[PDB]
Amino acid sequence: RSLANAPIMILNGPNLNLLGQRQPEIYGSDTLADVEALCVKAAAAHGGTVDFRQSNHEGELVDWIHEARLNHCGIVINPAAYSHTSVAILDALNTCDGLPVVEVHISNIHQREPFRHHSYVSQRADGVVAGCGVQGYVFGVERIAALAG
Amino acid sequence: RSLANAPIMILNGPNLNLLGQRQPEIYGSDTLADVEALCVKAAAAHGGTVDFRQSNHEGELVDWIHEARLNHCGIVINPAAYSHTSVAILDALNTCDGLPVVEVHISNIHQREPFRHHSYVSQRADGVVAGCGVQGYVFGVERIAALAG
Amino acid sequence: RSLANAPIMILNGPNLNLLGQRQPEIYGSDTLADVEALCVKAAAAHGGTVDFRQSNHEGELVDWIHEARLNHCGIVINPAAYSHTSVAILDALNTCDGLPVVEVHISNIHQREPFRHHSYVSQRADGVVAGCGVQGYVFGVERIAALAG
Amino acid sequence: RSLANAPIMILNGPNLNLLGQRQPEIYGSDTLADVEALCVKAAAAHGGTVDFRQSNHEGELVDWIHEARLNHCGIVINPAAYSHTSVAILDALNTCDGLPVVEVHISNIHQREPFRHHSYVSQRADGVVAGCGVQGYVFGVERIAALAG
Amino acid sequence: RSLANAPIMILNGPNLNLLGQRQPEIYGSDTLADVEALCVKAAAAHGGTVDFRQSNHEGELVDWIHEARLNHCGIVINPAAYSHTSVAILDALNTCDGLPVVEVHISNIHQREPFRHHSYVSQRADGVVAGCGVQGYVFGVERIAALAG
Amino acid sequence: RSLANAPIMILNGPNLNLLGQRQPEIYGSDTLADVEALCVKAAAAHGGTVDFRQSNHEGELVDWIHEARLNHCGIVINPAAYSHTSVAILDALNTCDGLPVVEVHISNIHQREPFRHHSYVSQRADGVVAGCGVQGYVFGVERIAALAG
Amino acid sequence: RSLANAPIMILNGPNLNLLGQRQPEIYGSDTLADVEALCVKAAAAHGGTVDFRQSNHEGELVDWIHEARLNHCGIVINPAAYSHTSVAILDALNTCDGLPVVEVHISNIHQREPFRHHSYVSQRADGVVAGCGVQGYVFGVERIAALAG
Amino acid sequence: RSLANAPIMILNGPNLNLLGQRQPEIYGSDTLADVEALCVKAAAAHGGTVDFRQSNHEGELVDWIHEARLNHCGIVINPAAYSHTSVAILDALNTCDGLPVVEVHISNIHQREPFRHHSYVSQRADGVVAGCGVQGYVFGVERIAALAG
Amino acid sequence: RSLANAPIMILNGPNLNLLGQRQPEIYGSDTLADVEALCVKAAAAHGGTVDFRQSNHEGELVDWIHEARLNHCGIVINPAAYSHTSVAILDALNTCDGLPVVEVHISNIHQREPFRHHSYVSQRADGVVAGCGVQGYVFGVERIAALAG
Amino acid sequence: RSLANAPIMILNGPNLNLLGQRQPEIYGSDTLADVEALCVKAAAAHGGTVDFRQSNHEGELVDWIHEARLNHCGIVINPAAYSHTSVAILDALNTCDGLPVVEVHISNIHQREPFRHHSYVSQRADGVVAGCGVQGYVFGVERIAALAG
Amino acid sequence: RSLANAPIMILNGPNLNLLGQRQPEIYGSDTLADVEALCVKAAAAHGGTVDFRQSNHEGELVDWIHEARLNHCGIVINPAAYSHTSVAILDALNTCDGLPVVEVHISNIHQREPFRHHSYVSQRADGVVAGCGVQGYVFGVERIAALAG
Amino acid sequence: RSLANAPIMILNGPNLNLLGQRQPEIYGSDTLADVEALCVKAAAAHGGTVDFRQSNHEGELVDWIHEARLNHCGIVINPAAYSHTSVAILDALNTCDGLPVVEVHISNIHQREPFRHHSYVSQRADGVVAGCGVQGYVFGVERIAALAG
Repeated sequence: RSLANAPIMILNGPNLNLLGQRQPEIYGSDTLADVEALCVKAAAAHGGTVDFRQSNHEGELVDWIHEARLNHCGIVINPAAYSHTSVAILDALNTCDGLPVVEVHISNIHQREPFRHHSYVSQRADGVVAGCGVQGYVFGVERIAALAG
Repeated sequence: RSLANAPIMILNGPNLNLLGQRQPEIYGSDTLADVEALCVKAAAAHGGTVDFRQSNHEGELVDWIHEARLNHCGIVINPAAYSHTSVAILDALNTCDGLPVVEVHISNIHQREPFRHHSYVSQRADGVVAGCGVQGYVFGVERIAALAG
Repeated sequence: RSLANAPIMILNGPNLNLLGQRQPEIYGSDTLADVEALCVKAAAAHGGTVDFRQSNHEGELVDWIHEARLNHCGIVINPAAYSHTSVAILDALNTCDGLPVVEVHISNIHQREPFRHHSYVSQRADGVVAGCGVQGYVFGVERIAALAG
Repeated sequence: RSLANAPIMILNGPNLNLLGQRQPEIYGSDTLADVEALCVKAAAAHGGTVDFRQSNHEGELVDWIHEARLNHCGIVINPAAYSHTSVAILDALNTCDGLPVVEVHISNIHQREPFRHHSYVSQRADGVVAGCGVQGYVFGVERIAALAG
Repeated sequence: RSLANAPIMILNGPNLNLLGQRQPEIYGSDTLADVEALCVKAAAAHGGTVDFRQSNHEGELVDWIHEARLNHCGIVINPAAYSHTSVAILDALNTCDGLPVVEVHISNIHQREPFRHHSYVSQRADGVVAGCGVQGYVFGVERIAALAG
Repeated sequence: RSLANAPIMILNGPNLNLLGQRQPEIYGSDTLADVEALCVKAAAAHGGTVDFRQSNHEGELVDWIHEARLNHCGIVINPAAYSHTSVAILDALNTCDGLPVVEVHISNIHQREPFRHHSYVSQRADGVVAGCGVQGYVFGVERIAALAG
Repeated sequence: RSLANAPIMILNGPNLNLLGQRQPEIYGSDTLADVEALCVKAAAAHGGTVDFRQSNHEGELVDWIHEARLNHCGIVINPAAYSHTSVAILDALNTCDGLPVVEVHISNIHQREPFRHHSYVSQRADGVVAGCGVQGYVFGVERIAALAG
Repeated sequence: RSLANAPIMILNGPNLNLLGQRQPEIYGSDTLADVEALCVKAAAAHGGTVDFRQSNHEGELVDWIHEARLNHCGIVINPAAYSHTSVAILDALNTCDGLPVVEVHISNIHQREPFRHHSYVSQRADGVVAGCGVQGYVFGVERIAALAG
Repeated sequence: RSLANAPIMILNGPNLNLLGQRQPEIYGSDTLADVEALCVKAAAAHGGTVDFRQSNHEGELVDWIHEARLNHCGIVINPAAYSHTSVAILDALNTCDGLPVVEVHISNIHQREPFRHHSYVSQRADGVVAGCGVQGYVFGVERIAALAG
Repeated sequence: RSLANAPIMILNGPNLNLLGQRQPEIYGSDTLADVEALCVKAAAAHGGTVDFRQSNHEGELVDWIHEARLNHCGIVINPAAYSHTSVAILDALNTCDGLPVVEVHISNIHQREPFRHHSYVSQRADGVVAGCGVQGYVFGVERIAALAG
Repeated sequence: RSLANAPIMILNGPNLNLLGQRQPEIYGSDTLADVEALCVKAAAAHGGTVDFRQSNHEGELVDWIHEARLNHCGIVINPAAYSHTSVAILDALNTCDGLPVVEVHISNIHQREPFRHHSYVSQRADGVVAGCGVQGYVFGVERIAALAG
Repeated sequence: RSLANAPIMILNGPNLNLLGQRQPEIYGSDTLADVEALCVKAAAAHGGTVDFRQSNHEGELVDWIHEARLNHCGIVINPAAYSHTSVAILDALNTCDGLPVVEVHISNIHQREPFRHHSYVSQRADGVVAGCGVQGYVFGVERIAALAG
């Protein structure tokens, strides 16, 4: 499946629904909607499309990964807190044999608490982008573009 | 948001629906309905109300936290098993800037298995009560009362 | 409750819906439906029945465990990835006093990554069967048969 | 020994003599004297009395626990630093067969340095209250009132 | 080699010679002889035979594994204590290229002491059966019968 | 201070002089020359220039870090093996107060050996990009442009 | 200093004054007064005397060690909880160059909680006796007699 | 079986056949024949006898424990190296229900390499004596005497 | 408080009263009195005085720390064994807001046993001087004079 | 003992009987017989002899080490699996005062499973050769020749 | 050999060249030139001289240590980052038999990140001075002066 | 490349320049010039040559490793302290596809401090020789001869 043939799946994990609605001062101002638009743009430039979703539920993300698996040209995923706990998410991505996956984190997890330093997703992800702000999602889109074609 | 303005959210994690229905001998005789009533009563003494919920799903508890964040004056939470596994509930509670939070554990988790000794929730909670029985929910209510007022 | 009174609950964790639809070469060719057929046949030989289910959601697995506790004669469970992460599913199983429970892994988890070597379910499970293929579910049913009678 | 029969021992560890005399801004303003009053008041509501003490010496706290054993209806203890270091006081409490014991920490030790995360006293404490401020000693007295009657 | 061509080697580690004879007198408990009789019948159901042995000596077990490598159709092994200490027994099993191996533990080693949670045999064994009682041996014979044919 | 004022330092650690001259089959085909060219172009798009350097010496990398501190508008660094051992390069970066740093790894270090899972530089870098191939350098550059402007 | 010259110092750490006054059923019936009398008799058999003491205070124990060092022919110590926490007692014992020291525990600490498995006193003690009951204190005396002569 | 009924088995582990034959200067001068004579003497005094044995084989020590289990009044054991590696001898000792057992080490193993600090035998042994020299075996005989009567 | 206003408190932990009285060969010849003289002279060179004390009691060292906090210009402390165990002395020193504190060890603790490598005092002390012999006390006083003025 | 006075003992641990008989492709083709011949030739060149043995039994290797201590000029040992498990072999080599000992491993243990990275034998062995194939035994004999000469 | 014969070598590891040029507010104002001046002064007072150097290169530091070994009377060293990572610098100091060495840290490393708590140099250094500011360099020169004379 | 075609590179890490110049009594008398001779000598017997180099600088060893990769027929390397610390020397060796590498340590590193137990270079080296003295470099030259031809 190519970029032209199918969309890029963009998945966002728990609490990301509240992006840019917390402390517009300490946290950014961009919202999940601003982020999605960043993706549409980025994908468009390469003649591609995206399919942008967010969920707080472990199992629902598993379901979307299976859908991606059969119907999408790659996955850009920010597992958010499930990055550090979900073997389930990791196993679902392991079934996507041959599919480009890029993992993205808005903040530099490596500067945070020690329990965030490890990500189950990072053993399957082809690339991992961390602490590049919302710009990481564009980087994620571009990397899929390159890999997918 | 005050105790008179809005209710206190009392969230209950997995398996607590079966409270008191196991071995009325080794475990208590009190039910989730008994706990709810202990909470309604303790809050009425301070002129407030509660909104009492239980779920076995992590993401649903996350959703309820986001709810509380905009609509309630505090959170009493017994995360049960998710206490030890849920970075997602911790992140959820972290979006509740300025909102009092008290963690309650019926049993004394420090006397149980080592995996029970750590809670992700305790690093955000203002207070943690453990091993005081269902009475610890009344404590949790009293504390929310003092912080909110 | 006997094998003649109530069915055996067989529960399957995340990702098992894709069983046998991956790399029919590296991975087997039996589907979840094949497995369910195998369990019905083994139960029938003992004059019993099975109730066969699968879910990607941790909370839904817990609910099904609560049900079994009141309506089934035993549990055969492949927690998949949740074996390694879910304290919740263990505490659910822990309410099943006196009920037989056998944990089954299709692959030998002890030959894979160190994080799969530990299962929370194995401390409640009466028996644990790993790396015996889909045949391990038949062994599960026979064990339940023997414990239930 | 009942609440109407004998006093509640309230024991306070090292450095607590300086409670509220440090930085009235970052630390509270309540003193060990204000806490005793809170304690006396809570216990009078249930028709009981308190015996309130404080010492910097491990051995002296061990001496006071042996006394409680013969003269008191229960123990509310804030071991302070000795929580993390004193097997001696754990062992002293262990000789108090069937005596209600509640452990209190004014601050939420779970948010402090890792060495403060474990307490030897918690494995004997019937309950543990941390992070509830000086109000925690109130909860302590209440819990003892419920256990002792 | 087929079951028709050669027996299944059933190896029993140290202390198993005392199976079922610990005091006082629990009626109807199985002895090592009982297990041998169960094994003979299980293999006969599939047209096969068994060569059932037991040893207290690490080195003899190794010798018997070398024997099986050339004369037997598969191995069922209850290494007992040696499961946790014998790299030598694993290294012997590793010389048995292609040969089927199933490790059997009568008790659920995962509910006992932490040192018994790891088995060296388990990294070679094709399948591991724990805490299915003496019935686990019959599961071990059935698995060999399926891998052999 | 800015992209138009001063160049971007791009620093390459040890063994990167051999980029693309190894097994043009298992490893890429692009050379450091190519990468440098990728960087020049990305920079030019934003009207900036790069100052691309490589070295096998820990101290030389420190020296170079101090130079960027006074004469460059940001740093992109791939410290290669020194990511996991070099506290001195971390401390050098730490002197570069307010200067944007981005760490690039060609390969996904989280999929490799455990000793490569930690990087000292990661606790100073604003962002970290791993496993996106040479393309990550370009990301590094694009991010420096954004932080710089 | 010989056995005929000076007494054997017998020292007893915290909580041991309560020996035999707990659960005459689960714990022994023997009191510290019974122990002292066994020590006197043993030491007499060898023409020696004893100086038997108990304290709940770390520092007083260090004081008596310093006394023994100059006035006694040996030390039998049961340090109780201080075995596991007291570097100070170990340092005190360290200044007693050439002096025979025997450590005694009534119960088999190796069968208890993991934190009682380690003893600071044991790297200095010539002999360690554990789980031999109060008779162990007689073993202690006899070893001193043999070491002093 | 009493002391007047049956002998005390005294088992000796590997390499002890060379006791006192090494560096009569840095190691003692007593031999295994001298230790045997001490034990016969100590036992006779209480009207008992001993069966004194040494082997370098793990398996033979397990055989002998099985023999003691039925024919002897208790076990004094110095497992030497096998103290630190043998689950099999621990498990043998575990079958000897109600049989008194004392562990003896000549040297104080707690002053040697960390790997000698843990003994598998210590979790079953009623008493452990260490670094009391050959006299420890006399201590062991005396402990059995008191335990058998 | 200035050096001209109040004395420097010089506190010495357990076993230091025996300084120089041990092996005048392996250990020095300087006594605690000699050390006190050295401290008077160092303070005097800066116009100041010292208040020199030693105790084998944890809780007394705390009392004296509380005393210094209100009556002295600084602390020089050789905690001895309590450096490795005393969270209480650490907490006492933490109440000394803005008071200069220096920690002194006569021997280089980093060359001794691993339990001696960590000091609780060092996380509060402004400086730590180790292995500089009794001269280290002089350095201590000189540092307090510099920080005090 | 020189090389002219006594043979060099070459000892081979468990499973080495099967040397060269497994997968002549993945494993070598050399057998234990080929190795002995390499060893006889190397010893002759230096005017000595060898005494070449192989056993699967820990305690026999122990017996043979005792023998060598009296009868041989040195020991060249390939402990195979017992390298990682036998404190008993180590204790045997330790009684061999003044005797040269070289440890040999055909494969480079440092590149296999982590439990293979440690050898109890390496802490007594004068030298350790690994990963140099059967040629490593030649080095072994050469090193003994240089030490015994 | 002596302070009069030869200079004191003073070495400074990486990034120390920037000393006092960072944030004159959070960090001191003294430069490496100011430190060299304090050292000269302090040595002159004892009729000695100093040879003050700084390097970012591990290997150059080793070369200077070799030099001092034959041409200097002692070493005062602030290894900076290399303290925590340089086995090579430790090994070079270890060649300097009988030569006095004092390690000095400007900040109290014990209060920073856990990877800074350990120094390879402290196992060789006779004394270690930390968190005494640039004054720690003066203490070092004094210690050297006392040790050299 | 062959032994006839190209030299064997023999690389020596830090501090080995002082080999035989320390304590001729505790350390050998052999110098790096003597080791070099033993290398030339061993290579000549097989018709080959050597290129013998020593450096204190990590990055210089890495440069030399690149050099060997294109011009030499193998590497024998004694990385000295960098064995334990240098991931960059490891990575250099990994670029040398198909080239025989042997690590040599003069001393038996397994008998010294724990930090010396692990070598990064051992995971790439074909063979590792330790504690065989300077003779080890001879074994290393021969192994290179055997693998190169």
